[PDB]
Amino acid sequence: KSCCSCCPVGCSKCAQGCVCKGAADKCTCCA
Ligand SMILES: [Cd+2]
Ligand SMILES: [Cd+2]
Ligand SMILES: [Cd+2]
Ligand SMILES: [Cd+2]
Repeated sequence: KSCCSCCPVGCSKCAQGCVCKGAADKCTCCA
């Protein structure tokens, strides 16, 4: 496993440190 339930586990911005403020349903930062 990695950090979020909104992104697919293997992301390009969340790879070493998390950027998301909502965290467990939907985000406006990884589009
Ligand atoms: Cd996320
Ligand atoms: Cd992400
Ligand atoms: Cd994350
Ligand atoms: Cd995000």
